[PDB]
This record gives sequence, C-alpha cells and structure tokens, in this order.
Amino acid sequence: AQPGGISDPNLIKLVNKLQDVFTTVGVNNPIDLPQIVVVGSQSSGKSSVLENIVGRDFLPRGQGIVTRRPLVLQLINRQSAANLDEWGEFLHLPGQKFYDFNKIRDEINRETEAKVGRNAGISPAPINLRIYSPHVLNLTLVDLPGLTRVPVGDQPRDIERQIRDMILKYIQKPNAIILAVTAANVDLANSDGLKLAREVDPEGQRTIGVLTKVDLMDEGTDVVDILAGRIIPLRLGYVPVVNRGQRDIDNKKPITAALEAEKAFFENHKAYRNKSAYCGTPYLARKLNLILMMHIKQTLPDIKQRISSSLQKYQQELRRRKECQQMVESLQRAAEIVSQ
Amino acid sequence: LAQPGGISDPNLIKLVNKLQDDLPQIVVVGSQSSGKSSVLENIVGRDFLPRGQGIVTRRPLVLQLINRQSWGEFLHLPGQKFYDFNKIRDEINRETEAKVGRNAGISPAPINLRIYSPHVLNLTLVDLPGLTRVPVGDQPRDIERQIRDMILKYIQKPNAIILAVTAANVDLANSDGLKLAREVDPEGQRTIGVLTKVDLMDEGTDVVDILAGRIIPLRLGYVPVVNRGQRDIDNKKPITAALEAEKAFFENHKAYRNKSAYCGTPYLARKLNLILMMHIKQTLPDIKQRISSSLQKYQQELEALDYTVRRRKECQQMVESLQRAAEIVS
Ligand SMILES: Nc1nc2c(ncn2[C@@H]2O[C@H](COP(=O)(O)OP(=O)(O)O)[C@@H](O)[C@H]2O)c(=O)[nH]1
Ligand SMILES: Nc1nc2c(ncn2[C@@H]2O[C@H](COP(=O)(O)OP(=O)(O)O)[C@@H](O)[C@H]2O)c(=O)[nH]1
Ligand code: ALF
Ligand code: ALF
Ligand SMILES: [Mg+2]
Ligand SMILES: [Mg+2]
Ligand code: NA
Ligand code: NA
Repeated sequence: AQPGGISDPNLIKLVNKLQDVFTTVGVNNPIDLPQIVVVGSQSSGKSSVLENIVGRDFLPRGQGIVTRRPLVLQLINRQSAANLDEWGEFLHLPGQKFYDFNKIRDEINRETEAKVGRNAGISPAPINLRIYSPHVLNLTLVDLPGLTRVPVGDQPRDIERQIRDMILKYIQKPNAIILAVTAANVDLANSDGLKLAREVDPEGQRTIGVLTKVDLMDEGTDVVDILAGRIIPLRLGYVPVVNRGQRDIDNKKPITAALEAEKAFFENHKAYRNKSAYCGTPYLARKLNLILMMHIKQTLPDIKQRISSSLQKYQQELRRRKECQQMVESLQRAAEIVSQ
Repeated sequence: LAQPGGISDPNLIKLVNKLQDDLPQIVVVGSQSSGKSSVLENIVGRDFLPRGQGIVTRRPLVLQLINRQSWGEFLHLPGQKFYDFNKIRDEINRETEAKVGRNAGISPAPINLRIYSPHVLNLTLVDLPGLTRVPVGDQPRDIERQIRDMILKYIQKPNAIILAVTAANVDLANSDGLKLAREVDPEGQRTIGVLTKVDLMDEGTDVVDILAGRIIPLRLGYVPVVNRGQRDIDNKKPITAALEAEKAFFENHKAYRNKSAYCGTPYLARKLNLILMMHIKQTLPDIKQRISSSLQKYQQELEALDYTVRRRKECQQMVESLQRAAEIVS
C-alpha cells in the first residue's frame, strides 16, 4: 500500500467515511470512480505501468506480444510480501484465493495460453480478477494488448482492427481515465496510444500521456519539449517513466529496486533534475489521486442539497420520535462531515 | 562516392557504358524518424540530406543520379550548380520551408535534384516523409492518409525496390514500413528490410531472430544498420567515421560478430548492387535476339552484293559493328 497515490490511506479513509455517512441517512452513493485503462502500441510498457500503479508485481511482461487478452482487474476494499489480509481471486476459478502475487502472474499466463495458445493468438474474452485488500479502493484497472500493424503467428489479416475494437470498447465510456502509453524512444507523432485517445477523447479531459523507456533514448535527446506542452499538448499533461528493462525482467528484479532506480535516474540526468518532482511513477500516481479526489468532491454539491431538503422535510414533520431525532442528529453530522 | 561494392561500383558503370555502346528506383518507407534519409544518403555515400529527430523530411525528394564524363541541379533553381553538398542540404531545407512553412507542414510536391558524377548510374532514388499517427503543427486531421498516399504513389510501381526501414528499438509487429511494403509487395520479391537504431536497443535484446527469418520473413531478408545519432548529427560527424563506427559496433557486439559480413550499410549496398545487376542481365535476351536478326539480314544483303559500292560498304561496317557488339555481350 503506497502512500500518495491511488492506494493512499487518506483517500481510502475518506471513501469509507463518506460511504458510511450515506448509508446512515438513507442516501444513495454517488461516488462513481472511473476505471483506469492503459492503451498504446505493442510492447510500449503498459503492463509495467499498471503494475507500478498497483505496487506489486502480478502482470506478465516481456518483449513481443505478452498480453493477448484483456485483464480487467477489480480492486476491492476489505476491512481486515505475501500478506494475509490481501489476496486475489479469479472468476474462472471461484473459491480459490491467491495470496502469492507471483502465483497470480503465473495463473494469468496459464489462463491466457489455455485460451489463445502459445503462438501470439489474441482474444477479447477478458480475464476477470478481484484483489481484496484493506489498503485499496473499489477501483477498476484494465490491462490490454498493444496495437500492432503486421500480423504474426496465428493472427489474422485484420489483427489491427480487432485490437483497436477491443481497446475502444474499454476507453469509449466517458467515465474512463486513459493512460496513453508511448515509448520515449519513438517520435510522439507515431503514438498509437495518443491516436486512439484523441479518437475517443478529443478534448483531453481524461487522457494522461505516459512516456516510457526514457532511459533508452538516443544520447543527447530528451522529452523536455513534450512535458512543456510544445509538441502535442495534453490538458492533463505528460509523465515520464522508467520501468524494468528486459534484463531486469529476466532477472526477476523486484519492484522496489526498480522504483529506486527510476528515482536515481531522474535525480541524475541534467534535463529532469529541475522538474524531478514531476517525473516517475509517483507523479503519475499523484495525478490519478488528484483526479479521483476531484471525482469524489464533485459529488458534494448535490449531496449537500439533498441533505438540506431531507432536513427541512424532517424538521417540518416534527418510538418514531426517538428514531427521527437520532436521524436529525445523524443528518447534521453528515452535513458537518461533508464540509470537512 | 565512387564506393566499390554497391550501387556506384565502377565495374558496374563500365558494364552499363559497354552495353549502350530501365533500372528500378529505390524508395524508403517507414515510420517517422525511423532513419530513412540516413540510410539513403549512406547508400549514395555523401552527406546531403537533412536529418534529425522530429519531422525533418516534409516533401518527397526525387534524386536522379546521372552518369557524365568530363554537381547538383534543382528544378526550382535552374542553372545553379552545387559542388558543395552542404549547400545541397541547406537548399533542400530552404525549398521545403518555402512551401510548407516551418511548423511541420507537409506536401507531396517533390523537390527534384540531379547529381552529375562520372562514378554514378542513371538511377532514381526517392526520400519521403515518415508515416505518422497524430497531426502536429499545421498538419490536418488526415495527415496519416496524405502521407500514406504520398508514399503509395512511389512504391506502387513494379519497378521499385522498397527499403522498409524499421527502428530496431520497436517491436517488428508495429512496423509501418513492413505493413505498407506487404500492402504493395505481398510476395516480397522487391522489399528489403532495414533495421535501424540497433545501437539503442534495450540491453539483452537483439535482432538475431529477425535476421534469421523467424518473426516476419522477407524473401530478400533483413539488414541491420547503425546510422549517426542526434549527438553525431550536432557535431557534423563525417561519414567515414560513422561508417567505421558501424563496422566496429557489428565487429564487437557478441550477437553479430560471427555474421559481421551480413550487417551494416555495406551489405545493404551489396544487396542493391546484386538486384541492379540482375535487372541489367535480364535485358540480355532481347538484345541478343535483335543483334542476331540484324546480322542475318545484313549478311544476306552482303551475300547478294555506285549505289552497290556505298551499300556494300555500309553492310560490311554494320556486320563488323554487330559482331563487335555481340562479342561485348560475351
Ligand atoms: N528500459 C526500459 N524498458 C522498458 C520500459 N518500459 C517497458 N520496457 C520494456 O518493454 C518491454 C515490454 O514491456 P511491457 O510492460 O510488457 O509492455 P506491454 O506489452 O505494452 O504490456 C519489456 O522488455 C520491458 O522491459 C522502460 O521504462 N525502460
Ligand atoms: N543512434 C542512432 N540514431 C539513429 C539511427 N538511425 C537514426 N537515428 C536517429 O534518428 C533520428 C531521425 O533520423 P532520420 O534519418 O532523420 O529519420 P527520418 O525522419 O526517417 O528521415 C536522428 O536523431 C538520427 O540520429 C541509428 O542507427 N542509431
Ligand atoms: F505484451 Al503487450 F502490449 F505487447 F501487453
Ligand atoms: F524527418 Al522523417 F521520416 F521524420 F524524414
Ligand atoms: Mg502487457
Ligand atoms: Mg528523412
Ligand atoms: Na510486449
Ligand atoms: Na525525423
């Protein structure tokens, strides 16, 4: 559970408090948090980014096509590094609990291979995963295969159309935050992630550009012009990232060492020092945290109005008396908490 | 620029000159900033193409090599000769900017350049902008379609060798060059894959599987190359040092030593030279047939024989000339 992001203890406490408040005054819950979806070209580093957001390794990563089926991860808050209060469970394996996240990765691989073989095949049938933990939100993440241009192995001629439709079904909804993942060692104008995001989200009200592989850029080049909004501007801006390379994947490098390595990388290069606070996985997590806090606080006006109307009605109305006065006190406490 | 073992091989030029006494054009296709201009200029052997990150090439450049025995000429600047190739590069930049501004605009209107040298062939090369996905600057929403059509106009012809340029630091299945080449040349009988930026690949990864033909096979195969990075461009590094650097890179990397002879710009030049020689030797059947028929006709006439005198002379001269030509062929 990493502080200052989407698993922020403060944010989880806030959501739980507000949920209990609403469930103590007969008011339906309006908190409809968006799902976070990664979209981009093949091997652009989407699974790496998503697992970095989660904070524990559990997604299959590697060169070529690795993710070949949508993985719909369902974070589940559960009142109480193989922990016991935390685990994952698959829908196609009901009843089974996965406390070892390495076993979750292994099961994702096995389930994928069992349905799309081991020859680059693809399927839109999602792998549904629930992760229970007392330190997460009721949030939905989505990992997707990367878009390609030339088919390989069992792939049909229209593989691009299939992958594109598979992604569009997940990013077409207005309540979805699009992580458009682009490799930094590629010109930004070639980004499939930005292309698709702009296709669904032209106004950029829910698209975050994530520039991966910045440690693999040609010597003397940087992404500073993009961050400043000088090439292809994004309302929500860009975030550079340094995930684990292929050598690190083969060596099963832990996530913590990789995050420290990213921190050092951005603290040492002359082009990113002056803006190091705006670099790395932590800043992407902070952007997502701010967006979620925005979505929560945007529901405070109508809730205040509803509570005011209910209080006016109940006060005009006044075992029934005791319950009603308790409800009046509860409504006032609810208004107070909605204020803080 | 008179480099042996490529498209400017002196023996090949001598052969062409012998034969006279319709080569295909070479077109580069690939994603933006994939290194197409670098590959093309290395094939030619002299620096004269604008290079750099972002969008640099924004208009087709139709370079026409012309053999001449004792410089550059632009269509929009008639009469001016460019002996200094740096000025050729500057003029390409200026002419591009004169029609598409300086904000990434693009146009299919080509810049026509002729380079005369006694060490070149009568050949046509074409440099093109790279395909993109998102518009930039003044570019319209359909910039991708416009660039795609601009390229198709040049690679749809059957007499075109397609250098499909793919950066090696990108998965091959994302290659725009291969997609387009297969779109026009599905049988791959005239497509050569060129893998650039091999010096920027993630540690532990290589293109050994691609060269071996295990991912996306190409009849004519793949060639890895190491062009000048942006740091080299800024320092105006000469071509000789850059090519030596490519040679050393492939002579030292653990994955390519055992096959260094099949890597680099020299090997791509050798491939193109063999393709051109094939196209030349493909013109030998009809020439032999025509010479044989002409010889039969003239020999019949001579056997038959003031007009008779100056016709017998003509026929004997034509017989000698046809025999000399038929021997040149052999
Ligand atoms: N060096 C480096 N390699 C990266 C980075 N991000 C991704 N990669 C590599 O990119 C390849 C594909 O990564 P992955 O996360 O599986 O991409 P996906 O196919 O889009 O899910 C792997 O070899 C990763 O090591 C990065 O920031 N730096
Ligand atoms: N290090 C390195 N950089 C390369 C290589 N090939 C291309 N580049 C860089 O890629 C960028 C764009 O190159 P360019 O030839 O102009 O590509 P074009 O837009 O397709 O014509 C420049 O910064 C080049 O230095 C290569 O093999 N190695
Ligand atoms: F393995 Al991928 F996009 F190439 F998840
Ligand atoms: F400058 Al380019 F393809 F990006 F020639
Ligand atoms: Mg993946
Ligand atoms: Mg170019
Ligand atoms: Na991949
Ligand atoms: Na470029």
